Amino acid sequence: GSEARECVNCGATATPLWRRDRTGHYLCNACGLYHKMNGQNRPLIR
Ligand SMILES: [Zn+2]
Repeated sequence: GSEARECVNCGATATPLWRRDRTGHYLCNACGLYHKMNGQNRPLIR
């Protein structure tokens, strides 16, 4: 699978708009919210 992009955080490949950061990643939307206010990386689980 992995058709569209894969959110480096949750793998969400159905986001409305991707966005890379200093690491050039591709979060889906809420996974970057932390880097926006907290600035740190997102924990998540895998
Ligand atoms: Zn995500």
